[PDB]
Amino acid sequence: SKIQIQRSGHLNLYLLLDCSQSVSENDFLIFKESASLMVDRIFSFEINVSVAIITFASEPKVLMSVLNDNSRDMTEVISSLENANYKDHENGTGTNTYAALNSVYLMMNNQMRLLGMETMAWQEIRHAIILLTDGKSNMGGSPKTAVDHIREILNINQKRNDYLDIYAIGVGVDWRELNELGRHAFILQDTKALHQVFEHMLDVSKLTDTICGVGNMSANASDQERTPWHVTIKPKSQETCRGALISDQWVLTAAHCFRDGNDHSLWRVNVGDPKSQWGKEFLIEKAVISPGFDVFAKKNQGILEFYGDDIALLKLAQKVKMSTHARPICLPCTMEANLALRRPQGSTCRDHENELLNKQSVPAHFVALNGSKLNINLKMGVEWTSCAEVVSQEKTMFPNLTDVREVVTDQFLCSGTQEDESPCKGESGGAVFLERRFRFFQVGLVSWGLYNPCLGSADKRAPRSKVPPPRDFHINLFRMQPWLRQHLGDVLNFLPL
Ligand SMILES: *[C@@H]1O[C@H](CO[C@H]2O[C@@H](C)[C@@H](O)[C@@H](O)[C@@H]2O)[C@@H](O[C@@H]2O[C@H](CO)[C@@H](O)[C@H](O[C@@H]3O[C@H](CO)[C@@H](O)[C@H](O)[C@@H]3O)[C@H]2NC(C)=O)[C@H](O)[C@H]1NC(C)=O
Ligand SMILES: *[C@@H]1O[C@H](CO)[C@@H](O[C@@H]2O[C@H](CO)[C@@H](O[C@@H]3O[C@H](CO)[C@@H](O)[C@H](O)[C@@H]3O)[C@H](O)[C@H]2NC(C)=O)[C@H](O)[C@H]1NC(C)=O
Ligand SMILES: *[C@@H]1O[C@H](CO)[C@@H](O[C@@H]2O[C@H](CO)[C@@H](O)[C@H](O)[C@H]2NC(C)=O)[C@H](O)[C@H]1NC(C)=O
Ligand SMILES: *[C@@H]1O[C@H](CO)[C@@H](O)[C@H](O)[C@H]1NC(C)=O
Ligand SMILES: *[C@@H]1O[C@H](CO)[C@@H](O)[C@H](O)[C@H]1NC(C)=O
Repeated sequence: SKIQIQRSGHLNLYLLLDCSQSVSENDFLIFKESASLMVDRIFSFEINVSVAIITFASEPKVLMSVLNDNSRDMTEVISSLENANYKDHENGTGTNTYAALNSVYLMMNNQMRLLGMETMAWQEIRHAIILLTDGKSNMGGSPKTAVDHIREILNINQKRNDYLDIYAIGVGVDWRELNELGRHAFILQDTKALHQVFEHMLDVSKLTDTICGVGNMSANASDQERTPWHVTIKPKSQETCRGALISDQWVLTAAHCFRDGNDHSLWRVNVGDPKSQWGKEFLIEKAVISPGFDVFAKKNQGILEFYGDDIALLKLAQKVKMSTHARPICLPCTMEANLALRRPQGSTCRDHENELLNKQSVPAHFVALNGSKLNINLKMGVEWTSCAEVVSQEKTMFPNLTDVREVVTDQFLCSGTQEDESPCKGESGGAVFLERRFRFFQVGLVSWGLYNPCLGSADKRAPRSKVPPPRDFHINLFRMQPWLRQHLGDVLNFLPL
């Protein structure tokens, strides 16, 4: 069961696409979309993978081979998949699943020759063959003959089952004949349905690596698995807070969470755990609260609460085991985040800001007390000012306010307009993150806001639209780089400013 995701060895992925009369032209188009995502996902784990693209009907057509160096290049693979045409199998309309699997075998036999039989370069390659089909084989003989042949050239045993996986997926179909080819057989309708199931086809537990911004993309997975960087913080307060793993023992949070003293020996960090229901709890070795933070710094000006430099770093007393439940999030302007973005090597922090925050309204997220993922729109450029200006109506926090720039600076990101969710106080410190090509990036850090949904309060989350009005400001990590560098330069490899 499952394809293995690990730094060890190599993965040869072979995507076989049905093109017979059985499959309509609209059906093959959704195979194309389903094969793209598979390629996109398998390249998002930063592992050594090669993708072969084959279409088959009466005979197989190889569009990408693992013998080609381009099979290790995401762009090239997908282009040879975008250029795939249904009419290419009009002159042969049958279903010859044997010949198509034999193609893969002829490719494996060729790759043996290239690298060497006795070589590590061959025997470390794990093989996964995915057939986007419905079954209904009608020529070429039994597909079993080819599967046996692949087993023989790969030496498959009970101690070597990890080296061969055959899947047969129906999208848009014979049930038990797919189990013949392959539970390694699935019947699916939507492409978004396959996106879910492909998540379950992958085994990541053996990726104890410190890779950032990797999560589980499917429901049926726990909230902790989808947002594995998310931690819960307890200070000397009972007042709950949130934060984010940015490495194996550093967590990024809000400074306003520790408004009772800097003695950290009474604080707890709660990390996700694969065995535990409640997660592993960690003690703190040392804290780094921004020297510039001071809630009552603007008290004499009238401003009761000022959240400038609202940022803090906690070093845990022990390393966190990287797992399906606990991984660091990608922090922008690092080499870590750079590889995640598939960027070139000469990238700067300025490049990263432009890539990630690209529109004037950017859809981001933050995680609720619930644990589930919530949606927000970061307002940039000219939209930022009209987003920020609304703070001029709050007079419970700011009585003698004339200048908005005094409380809200470009140091803050702005969200909370229209149908945005507003974070609660317990959710502050939590990460404000984006998803790009299946990877997760923290652009921000929940700090303050004009309305608290949980301040109902009793147990609920209410908005209300005659209050003047709800709006939320997060610390902008891009504006916070010299500090992050100052303290994390051993932990992360930062890029030029
Ligand atoms: C499926 O077959 C078609 C048709 O080809 C059939 O032609 C019959 C007369 C007979 O010879 C059969 O044995 C043969 O399967 C094929 O589509 C094109 O067919 C036409 C006319 O026969 C060809 O001209 C054309 O090949 C090229 O056409 C270009 C455009 O005019 C010319 O510039 C060039 O010189 C060359 O003649 C065939 N193919 C193309 C490229 O359009 C079709 O290709 C084939 N499907 C498959 C499997 O690709
Ligand atoms: C997304 O999350 C799901 C979990 O909801 C992951 O699927 C799970 O994968 C694990 C790891 O293999 C399975 O747990 C165990 O596997 C071992 C294999 O040795 C087995 O011995 C145990 O009996 C146990 O099954 C788990 O079954 C499986 N869960 C389901 C319901 O499929 C999935 O891997 C994640 N996907 C990604 C891309 O991270
Ligand atoms: C976790 O909290 C979220 C947000 O409060 C819940 O999402 C809401 O669920 C209710 C009931 O189904 C809906 O009326 C709202 O439309 C949802 N809000 C949105 C837009 O996300 C979520 O149900 C909670 N999870 C659980 C079941 O504890
Ligand atoms: C992946 O490629 C690297 C260099 O590109 C190579 O040294 C190594 O054998 C492969 N496996 C990994 C992920 O180390
Ligand atoms: C996850 O949920 C989906 C949709 O409800 C369900 O079909 C499936 O059984 C679950 N897990 C998988 C993909 O096996």
